Amino acid sequence: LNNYLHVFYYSWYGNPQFDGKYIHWNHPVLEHWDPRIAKNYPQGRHNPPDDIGSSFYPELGSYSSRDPSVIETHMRQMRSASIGVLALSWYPPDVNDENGEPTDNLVPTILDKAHKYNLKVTFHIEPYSNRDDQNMYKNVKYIIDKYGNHPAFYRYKTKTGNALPMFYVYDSYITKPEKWANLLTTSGSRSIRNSPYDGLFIALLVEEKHKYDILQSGFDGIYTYFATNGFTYGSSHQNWASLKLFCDKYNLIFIPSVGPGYIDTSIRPWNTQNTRNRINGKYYEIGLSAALQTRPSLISITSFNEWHEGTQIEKAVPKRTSNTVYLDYRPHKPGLYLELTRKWSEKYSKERATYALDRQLP
Ligand SMILES: [Mg+2]
Repeated sequence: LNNYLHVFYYSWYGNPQFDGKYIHWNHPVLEHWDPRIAKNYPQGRHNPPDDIGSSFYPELGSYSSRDPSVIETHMRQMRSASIGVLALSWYPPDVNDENGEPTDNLVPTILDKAHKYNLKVTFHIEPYSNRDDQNMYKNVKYIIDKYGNHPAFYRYKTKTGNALPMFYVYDSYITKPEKWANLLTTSGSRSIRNSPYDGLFIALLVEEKHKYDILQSGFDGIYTYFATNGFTYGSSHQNWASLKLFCDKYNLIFIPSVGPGYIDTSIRPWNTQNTRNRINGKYYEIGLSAALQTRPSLISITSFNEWHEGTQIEKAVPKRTSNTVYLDYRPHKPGLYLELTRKWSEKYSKERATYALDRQLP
């Protein structure tokens, strides 16, 4: 099991049996800002179980995130892929993404099941409304207080010093560097540094210029998230070497994000430019290789189960309806992306052990 391979995990799916209605599977088709364009594309809410807001279809159907055997199945697959950590998409209590319901109440279950399969759970802080340094203090405190003592709570284990909680902060650039420094620098007015709520905060880098803002803010690392090679400066493989050089200089953890493909045209029909065909694993393996070549401290996978953007490595099956041929992993099996990850996890795990200075060869 690889403690340095993280995967982004979503717990926002619901169905009639466990949630009293469908959630997320019935995603609306998103409206292009220009109405002259939007009118040429589909409109309205997908209708599960046969019509869902994904280009692929899961082996578990249009499942519920709070169905305990779904959570267990997911824990199995991750373990079997040799992924040690799930980075759980997180919104504060009684808050949600605009197309979903609250999910913080499910965290205790997920931690218990992760523990059962000896996996760890870190937190992917979403851009909730009015997120700032002040309510980020409160939420870091909350997370560490409520879940910090749980045996599946993730901490990055340094060789010396106390192991630190990790927080991936999606859309960190929305908040100005001077606000972040209140929280993340040593002498900031609401500094968590050297406090019981310290951790490793990882910022999303989109554009190259965001590098400097990230330094000024006091973040401990960067990650790139997007599965589409070429969508952002950060998500382009060719820039990964430089980002790594930058992070090395400034003592930041570089965490590249690798995906198996991308397709979101079931909810963003206009966004065909960011589609990337999986070509039977080749796209994903080009990604993993590019990540490996930078000799990173951690690698992140986008994603376990973001079905809307088609970046999932979770088991998918062929499916056809009277108007839809879903994409699938044929001619390979539903577990293809799990098997490819297991391969590359083991390779990373072996190569990574030779990075450290104490391990360096004569
Ligand atoms: Mg160091």
